[PDB]
Amino acid sequence: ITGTSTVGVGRGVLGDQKNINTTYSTYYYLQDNTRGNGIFTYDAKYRTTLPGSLWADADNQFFASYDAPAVDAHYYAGVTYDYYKNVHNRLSYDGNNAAIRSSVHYSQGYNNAFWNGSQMVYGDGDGQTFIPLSGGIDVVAHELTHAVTDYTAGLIYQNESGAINEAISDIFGTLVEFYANKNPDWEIGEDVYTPGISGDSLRSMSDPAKYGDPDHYSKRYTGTQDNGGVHINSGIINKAAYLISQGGTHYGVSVVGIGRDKLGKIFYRALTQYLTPTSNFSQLRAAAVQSATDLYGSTSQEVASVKQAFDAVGVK
Ligand SMILES: CC(C)C[C@H](NP(=O)(O)CNC(=O)OCc1ccccc1)C(=O)NC[C@H](C)C(C)(C)C
Ligand SMILES: [Ca+2]
Ligand SMILES: [Ca+2]
Ligand SMILES: [Ca+2]
Ligand SMILES: [Ca+2]
Ligand SMILES: [Zn+2]
Repeated sequence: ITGTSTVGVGRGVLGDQKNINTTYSTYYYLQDNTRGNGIFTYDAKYRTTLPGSLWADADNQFFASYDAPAVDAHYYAGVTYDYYKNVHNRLSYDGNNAAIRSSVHYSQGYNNAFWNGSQMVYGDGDGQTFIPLSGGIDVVAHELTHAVTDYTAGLIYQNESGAINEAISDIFGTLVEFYANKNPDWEIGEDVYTPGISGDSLRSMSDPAKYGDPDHYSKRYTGTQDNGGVHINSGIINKAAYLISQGGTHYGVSVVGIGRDKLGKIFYRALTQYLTPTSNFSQLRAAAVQSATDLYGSTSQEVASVKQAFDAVGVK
């Protein structure tokens, strides 16, 4: 909408106060004009018709319980935009400052979040498996990263390419969580998963097997559930990425860690210059090796560590 840029204040899903960029024209809207061609947050009103209504508020204060998922979807989309622009010189998901749209309060008891081809969509959860999913910065960044993937490598959402697609979203979701630097970890969704159980998470990148996901290619899922295991076999790539950054010895193979920033540079370059819609895990290894070679040189520690990490997870 046309209006003037304003700054509201509210409370997110976890109860934390934050400032949000809004737009005033009769109402205060969740429309942040400070980033690209805007970040827009919508109310789906417990229904499934999208996007719903651009979020309107009478007073620019967002402290109601109903407001909390919108506050966080809006704010964490801003952090994710900043990460891509400041760290990778990428302007929004399309590289040309496309408007970023999110809807919250999608459906009833909805234990998921997704990119629908055009926008991000967040359930509220059922209060048992999830609380409103936009409360996780890693979740928000995971969702926006699906848009980045779709505009770049285009990894088809099934089988190995789909597991790479998933892992890319978990990797960058985690790197955004570290960028914001509030309780960062290598776990996925811990802030919004299972409010009655402390210390768990939906997935672990450092130890995927803790939640039943494979940490070696010999343990990959080959059935048809979950689009051929896209949220399962992502553990193999998530573990490789964790090892590249943090190091470790895994199934007897030692990896020298090179840190998160270099992990992000390598995987961003692979995603945007080498991967294709049909890339498989072996092709991801080759893309990561070539990316590290471009950035750091063929004789570099970084190249050697990429090779060690893929060896450790059984991907040649
Ligand atoms: C980070 C996490 C909290 C949320 C993430 N959502 P996502 O991966 O973005 C789901 N997306 C999806 O299924 O898209 C299908 C599609 C394809 C095309 C158009 C529209 C939709 C996820 O890991 N979901 C997995 C869920 C919870 C289980 C039950 C399988 C474990
Ligand atoms: Ca208000
Ligand atoms: Ca965390
Ligand atoms: Ca996390
Ligand atoms: Ca929990
Ligand atoms: Zn995903």
